[PDB]
Amino acid sequence: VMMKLFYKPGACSLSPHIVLREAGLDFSIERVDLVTKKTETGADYLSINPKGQVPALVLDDGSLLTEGVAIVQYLADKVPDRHLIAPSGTLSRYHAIEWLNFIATELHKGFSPLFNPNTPDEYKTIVRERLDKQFSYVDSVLAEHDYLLGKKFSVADAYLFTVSRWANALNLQIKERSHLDQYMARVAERPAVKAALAAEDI
Amino acid sequence: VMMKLFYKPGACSLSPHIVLREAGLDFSIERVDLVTKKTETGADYLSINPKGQVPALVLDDGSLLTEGVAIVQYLADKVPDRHLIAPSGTLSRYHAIEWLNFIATELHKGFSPLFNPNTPDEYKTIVRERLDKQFSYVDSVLAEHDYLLGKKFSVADAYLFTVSRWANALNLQIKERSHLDQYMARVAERPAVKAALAAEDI
Ligand SMILES: N[C@@H](CCC(=O)N[C@@H](CS)C(=O)NCC(=O)O)C(=O)O
Ligand SMILES: N[C@@H](CCC(=O)N[C@@H](CS)C(=O)NCC(=O)O)C(=O)O
Repeated sequence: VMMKLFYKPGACSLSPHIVLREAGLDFSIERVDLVTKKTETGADYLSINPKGQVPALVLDDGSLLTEGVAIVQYLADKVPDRHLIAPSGTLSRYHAIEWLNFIATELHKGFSPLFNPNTPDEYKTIVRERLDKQFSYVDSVLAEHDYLLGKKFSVADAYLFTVSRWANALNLQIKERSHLDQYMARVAERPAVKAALAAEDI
Repeated sequence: VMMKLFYKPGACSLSPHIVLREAGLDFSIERVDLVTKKTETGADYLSINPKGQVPALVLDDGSLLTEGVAIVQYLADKVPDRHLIAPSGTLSRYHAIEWLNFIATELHKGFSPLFNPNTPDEYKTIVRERLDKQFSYVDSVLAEHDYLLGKKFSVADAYLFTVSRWANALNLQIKERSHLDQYMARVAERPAVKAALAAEDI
């Protein structure tokens, strides 16, 4: 059975959406309303992913895989000739896992208060301040090489690109950002990235 | 030359501390003050880890590994005879990665606002309600087999055990916890876990 990605336009599921197109694998996509927990076909989303989140990926055996970090590694390992991630058993792969975790916990989850309407503006200010330093730090790494893990685009870039879009949408102040902005411009040119954004009607 | 772990007692660094002992690897440990950013020996911690957090592992080549999720996988892969995680490329490995990410992003990072005095009280209430649901979800999974990933103890259990201790220290409300509680008692009886806790003076 063909892989299916459950997504919501602009959410963190854009990351494995980009990876799927970079990978060349066959897949379909299915949009989810995150409030109603219904998919675009009317189906009950909690019946599919009990965690009620995107992304979730239906594998070719019918089983479900959740968590962006797990999904992009699963995909990249499926197409080793495309080198979307360092091979397993290498120190480089542990560094990739390191950066994937940083993005997931410090960038991605860092945004959570900003997307909750019940969050008092005084705290949002504090939260934005922390993200400033986190992205500024990322900028300092992007000063040393073209992509996050080095000279080549990787699944970690798909994830970073995705959450960096949120920073832009929320007009996040970022102290050091000249390399980050140039990087965002570079990644945005990739045909797979553009195809992902179009398919999500962005 | 042997591996060294930077840690603070009962912090998330307890997780790889446990894994090191479960793994039977030779290693030393070294404590870190998270305010002054000074190790127990004098050194500047920001020199060592610029993100200024524990855990951080010093590998044999002298290099540093950060992010607990990366550290525990590195250690597990080093001792396949101990079967502390499924081997790379297997579906079971992706489910372990999935759980590790859930623990890092949904449980671990969920605690951060609760320990921070700048968090508004009503945001803390929202966070507690979410952790109630997330731990209750974990509890329902633990009804199915002895440990988190199946019948065998794994690095995901070291991590889960570590963050669940915080739930207990805060007396967090968890609606379905009968399986979680039995699990916690079982894990706390493991010789490696006792030695970790004792070495950290807890
Ligand atoms: N730990 C999950 C977090 C996924 C996540 O936060 N998804 C958001 C979209 S950005 C979501 O689905 N929110 C809906 C909800 O939490 O109810 C992962 O890393 O994949
Ligand atoms: N993203 C890191 C988070 C690690 C972390 O938050 N460590 C805490 C201890 S529980 C810490 O060292 N805090 C000190 C600080 O933030 O300055 C990881 O997943 O390993």
